[PDB]
Amino acid sequence: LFDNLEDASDISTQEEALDYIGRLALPGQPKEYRLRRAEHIIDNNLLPHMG
Repeated sequence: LFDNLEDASDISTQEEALDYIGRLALPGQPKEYRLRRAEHIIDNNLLPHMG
């Protein structure tokens, strides 16, 4: 895991990853909408059988 860590965990800090997600989701500066879109997506798409 040290590998994966070294390639991405070194480049991406915290909470910015969410930005990269809502990023790919919504192309066009929406700060609010980007973050809330990504947040919406994590909860409503990722293993929704878990919550």
